[PDB]
Amino acid sequence: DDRTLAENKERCLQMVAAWNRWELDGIIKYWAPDVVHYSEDKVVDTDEMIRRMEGGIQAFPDLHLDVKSIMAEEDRVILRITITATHKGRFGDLAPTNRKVAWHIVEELRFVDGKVVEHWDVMNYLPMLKELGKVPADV
Amino acid sequence: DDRTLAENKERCLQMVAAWNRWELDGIIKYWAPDVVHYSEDKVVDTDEMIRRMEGGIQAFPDLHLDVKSIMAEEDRVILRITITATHKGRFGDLAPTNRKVAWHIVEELRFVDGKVVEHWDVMNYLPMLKELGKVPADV
Repeated sequence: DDRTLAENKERCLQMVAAWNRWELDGIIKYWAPDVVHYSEDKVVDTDEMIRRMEGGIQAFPDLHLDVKSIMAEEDRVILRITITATHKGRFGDLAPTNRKVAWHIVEELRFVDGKVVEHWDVMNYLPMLKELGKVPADV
Repeated sequence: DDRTLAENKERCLQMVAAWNRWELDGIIKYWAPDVVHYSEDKVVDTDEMIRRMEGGIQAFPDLHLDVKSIMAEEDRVILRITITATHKGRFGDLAPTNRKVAWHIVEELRFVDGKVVEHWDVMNYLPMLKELGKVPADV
């Protein structure tokens, strides 16, 4: 059990290191073939999920995951993460602004036999949308 | 230690039930007098944090906290929560639309001797802003 918590946490920290080296392979290798992704209490198709990830790296090619807290109980792990980056790539049809941006995410992962079978996210990207002029500054 | 995790979880579920009857006293009584609130990696003054909570209830007087997951390790607890409500009170720039809204929050709480000494939140209210048309539907 203590062993289980520690090894699941070490897997999440490999996945963070993979994001930080910008190689989605180091992330996706930990996913079960039938992994389920949830965002906003809806299923996200795995293909859609990988396109979101590739889209993010492209817009924010220097992105860095700062793990503020990590927690494990039973087969789940939870990370509270602050992301910092520069807007150096296209972000949808928005041409690079080279502005420094930061936003906040929580990822909940469920492991069976060291594979991610379920993944839930809560992403606050409002601070980044504001800095890029994609939303009004007062919302 | 297993007993601490179980008691800290129950305190958090009692706070969620106080939100759900809109009685902020049933939340605040679990806080240390010198509790520190963090939002987007910024310290929020405790009395400010309460005015923010009062503001939410006024804009959304039927708001309901649905706990999707709860986890505990050491002296901390994390809750992943879906909020639902009707827009019946004025909301910043906007007058009541009576539209049903949903958004998503993660709360992380640190307890010493059964009192909250530290509180971090990550709130995605982008879905609610879209529903009230305060931001483009596509953003």
